[PDB]
Amino acid sequence: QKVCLICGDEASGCHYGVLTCGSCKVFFKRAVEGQHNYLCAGRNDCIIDKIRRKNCPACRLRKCLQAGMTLG
Amino acid sequence: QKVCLICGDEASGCHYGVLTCGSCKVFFKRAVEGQHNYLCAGRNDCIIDKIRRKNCPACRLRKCLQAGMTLGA
DNA sequence: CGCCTCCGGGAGAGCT
DNA sequence: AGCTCTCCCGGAGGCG
Ligand SMILES: [Zn+2]
Ligand SMILES: [Zn+2]
Ligand SMILES: [Zn+2]
Ligand SMILES: [Zn+2]
Repeated sequence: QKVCLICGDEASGCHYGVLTCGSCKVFFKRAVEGQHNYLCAGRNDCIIDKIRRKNCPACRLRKCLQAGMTLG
Repeated sequence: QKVCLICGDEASGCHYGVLTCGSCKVFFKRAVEGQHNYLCAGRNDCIIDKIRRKNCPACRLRKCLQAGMTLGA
């Protein structure tokens, strides 16, 4: 069962308001809080799945917000 | 692995300075911050183990303080 | 990044 | 109507 609304990988539970895997949970916390510089080199449409997750952090962050993920 | 120095059930790790299970963890946090009104019907030496934890919160609370559990400020 | 261990705490069950 | 206890998630720090 257990599927992450962001990357399709196995979800470990509901994190920051959305059902996600472990890696997407910590990717998000780091994206908000830390020093980063993400820029899409595509059209802002990038496919986000387990194999291509690392390719476009900008699109990975975009999908997170659009699913309503947030901090405290 | 890992005993619980207070009730002996099974320890998940160290909580508030002492190696304890999860139920003692949350019992202690609540015993301090709450209106509690616990008192012993024994001689204040009651045995505290998994089967008897619920008998004497007063003594269970004393075992925590004797093991040095605290929060602070 | 992706994963781990460790500790704190909220909340909804369950038990008299 | 309180206590009690497991389940779940958040944050920090470490490591490959
Ligand atoms: Zn994911
Ligand atoms: Zn992109
Ligand atoms: Zn215990
Ligand atoms: Zn007693």
